Amino acid sequence: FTRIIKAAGYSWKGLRAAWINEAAFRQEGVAVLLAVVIACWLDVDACTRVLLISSVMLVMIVELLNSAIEAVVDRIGSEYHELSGRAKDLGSAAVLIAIIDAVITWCILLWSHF
Amino acid sequence: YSWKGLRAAWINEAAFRQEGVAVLLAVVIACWLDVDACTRVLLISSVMLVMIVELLNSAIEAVVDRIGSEYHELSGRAKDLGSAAVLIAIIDAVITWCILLWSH
Amino acid sequence: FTRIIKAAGYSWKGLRAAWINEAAFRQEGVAVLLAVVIACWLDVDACTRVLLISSVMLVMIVELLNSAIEAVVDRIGSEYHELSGRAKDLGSAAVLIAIIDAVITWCILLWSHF
Ligand SMILES: Nc1ncnc2c1ncn2[C@@H]1O[C@H](COP(=O)(O)OP(=O)(O)CP(=O)(O)O)[C@@H](O)[C@H]1O
Ligand SMILES: CCCCCCCC/C=C\CCCCCCCC(=O)OC[C@H](O)CO
Ligand SMILES: CCCCCCCC/C=C\CCCCCCCC(=O)OC[C@H](O)CO
Ligand SMILES: [Zn+2]
Ligand SMILES: [Zn+2]
Repeated sequence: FTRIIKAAGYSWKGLRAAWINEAAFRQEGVAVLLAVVIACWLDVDACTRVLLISSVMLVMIVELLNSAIEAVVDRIGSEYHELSGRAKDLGSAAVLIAIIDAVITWCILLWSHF
Repeated sequence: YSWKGLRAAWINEAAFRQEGVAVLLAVVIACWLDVDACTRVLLISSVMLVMIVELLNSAIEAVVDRIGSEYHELSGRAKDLGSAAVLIAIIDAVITWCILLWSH
Repeated sequence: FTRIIKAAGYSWKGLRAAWINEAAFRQEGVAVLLAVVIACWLDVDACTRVLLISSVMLVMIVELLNSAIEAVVDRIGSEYHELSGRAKDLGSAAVLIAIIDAVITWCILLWSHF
């Protein structure tokens, strides 16, 4: 039961680390937090409201996992000299697909609002 | 691969079992409630997302442990970043269930 | 705007790599355009059309993050000469749950529409 408070602190510590270190996290988080607020104040149904929010929050989840992968690569880079960067490319690709998805979700749903 | 990973996640990780139960409860409750298709999908997939992220989080932790059990700044950062992603998935899941059930 | 062009180039470098390296991604890539076409060809509402696409997109995202983890393990595997499959299994386990989710989504939604 106390493992929750322990894991909560780690999560909060990871959020700060993401925010402090990753620049892509800060900019995306801004556009994400903006989108979340708008979705909370639109004239739409629950299914649409959720779809707008979740597609946007997915960008943050992927970006957080991308940063974790990059931190792993950096850990390797401190002990090893050659870095292909292939792992960071795949992580950057994953964030792109998540963003494109969020763009599509919003365009499609708002085209019903119109 | 796939099943070997699900078997290892269920046996060793405890939070994964609390999501596995939650997934079944999600599916059960989503089907027992008189809701539309999109709502039922949203209740299920939002919970399964938490599991998906949890699996990826555990995978990242495994790599870190393999690099070494040695305490480094980037080793703990990677684990905290992974742990943070699982949080957002849960937050997303909680928000999802709220909006859908509030409208009921 | 200079960072964006570089980040996108990384993402494209990551996608171009995933397409050539893994055949699983090629399959999922085909499925996406197929899902988009099927979602648009069918006369369905916006909420469902989004879920039909987002579910398949999620698989491609999880695959990319998995391939990123697989790449890190290989960089390590070359240095350590060890092959512990904890990471690779958990990564593929994640993709499995994603695919299962995509099937449930397509079932529940299309079962309702027809
Ligand atoms: N090698 C390391 N270097 C630095 N910090 C580390 C570390 N290993 C663990 N930590 C720190 O301790 C915390 C707990 O480690 P870890 O996140 O792997 O536990 P966990 O709660 O996920 C247990 P389980 O593997 O059963 O799920 C991490 O979030 C991190 O803050
Ligand atoms: C059809 C009209 C309405 C369209 C509605 C679309 C909504 C998209 C939702 C979320 C954005 C997710 C990605 C956020 C990316 C943030 C980073 C960014 O764009 O940064 C630019 C910056 O200038 C670089 O320095
Ligand atoms: C209506 C509500 C609007 C709310 C505000 C929304 C603003 C942002 C929207 C679209 C820009 C999308 C730009 C996408 C650029 C992707 C670049 C890329 O590849 O990024 C990889 C990433 O940096 C690896 O970490
Ligand atoms: Zn763990
Ligand atoms: Zn952890």
